[PDB]
Amino acid sequence: GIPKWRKTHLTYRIVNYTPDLPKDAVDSAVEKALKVWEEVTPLTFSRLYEGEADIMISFAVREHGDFYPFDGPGNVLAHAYAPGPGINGDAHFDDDEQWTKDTTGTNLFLVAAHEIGHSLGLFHSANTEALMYPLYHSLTDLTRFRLSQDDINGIQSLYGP
Ligand SMILES: O=C(CN(CCO)S(=O)(=O)c1ccc(-c2ccccc2)cc1)NO
Ligand SMILES: [Ca+2]
Ligand SMILES: [Ca+2]
Ligand SMILES: [Zn+2]
Ligand SMILES: [Zn+2]
Repeated sequence: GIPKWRKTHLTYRIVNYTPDLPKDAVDSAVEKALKVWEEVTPLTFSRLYEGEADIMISFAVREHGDFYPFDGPGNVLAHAYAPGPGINGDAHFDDDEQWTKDTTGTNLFLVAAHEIGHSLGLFHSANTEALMYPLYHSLTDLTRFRLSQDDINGIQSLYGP
């Protein structure tokens, strides 16, 4: 049990969207990803807009010159930060892509969950069922989507025993 600067309560801010799909896709994805950890660990969060909350989820169009420019439908889709004094819980989403909620392309729900897990203080895992797996698995089985012992231990080290 050792979370972000020992803080149990983290605030998140939505500063991203999707040009392809509706706003339910992006807003609910961030919250479902944010709360997917809430449904697994006793973490506390709040969604606001002030200026900059703990976790800041922003969009990144082709002018993405902070790490990698737009790649279109490439294998890369997002990047996030966690153990930092400033970049604490901050991520970016490739705007130039087909963000979808049904796995029809760039699953923004799975990606957000994976990005949120990163921002919370976790890196990559090894199990194929793990939400923190280094590969976006085209798993059409959204009825079997869940957290696994692999990523579970990762978030457990953060907010658990
Ligand atoms: O993981 C990433 C981005 N990627 C590079 C990792 O090598 S990726 O290839 O775009 C990517 C995207 C999504 C997922 C993913 C999403 C949901 C569940 C499991 C994996 C894994 C990698 N950033 O933290
Ligand atoms: Ca891409
Ligand atoms: Ca931050
Ligand atoms: Zn970026
Ligand atoms: Zn990752």
